[PDB]
Order: sequence, then C-alpha cells, then structure tokens
Amino acid sequence: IEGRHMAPTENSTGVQDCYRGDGQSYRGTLSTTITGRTCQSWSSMTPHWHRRIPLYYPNAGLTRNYCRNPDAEIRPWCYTMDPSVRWEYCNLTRCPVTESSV
Repeated sequence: IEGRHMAPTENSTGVQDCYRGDGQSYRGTLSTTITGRTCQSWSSMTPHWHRRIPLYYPNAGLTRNYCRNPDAEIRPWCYTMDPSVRWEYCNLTRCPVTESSV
C-alpha cells in the first residue's frame, strides 16, 4: 500500500502499490492514487467536475478525496487533483498473497 514515483505507468499492471481484500470495499483512507494523484474531493469544483455532488445521490458518505469507488469491483476509480489526469486508480494492486473464490 502507498508508495512513491518509480514505475512509469499505472492502472492495474502499471504502477506499484499492492492492495488487500477489496481495495474498493469502503476502505483505504489513503486519499491517494498511483504516484502523484488523489481521489479529488467530491465537492471541489475547480480542475474538473468530480461527479453528482452530495445533492442528487442519497448522501452515501464519500470521504472527501479518499480514493474509492461508488459501487464495487476490485480497485477504485475516481479522478485526481493533478490537472493532467482526470482519472486514475488508487495505489492498490493485486498482492502475491491473498486469493479470490466467489
């Protein structure tokens, strides 16, 4: 989990940083994504329109810019603060330990 710049890439098999269990299971608290990007606080309208602000959706409970995803899958998928991305995967990757059955 977490890390610094080193891998010239990202998205699943692009950047380092391994996850555990369900990277997008309402966990993490890293508020980061990859090696120089965040989740973009859902409300900070400046670089890019994050998404349906806490007015249309049933106020689920987004942790500001805490790298995460609305529903689920395996890894989060939210924009970043860096005005040169608009989208990035949280610093979480398949670790060579945990497995998956269901």
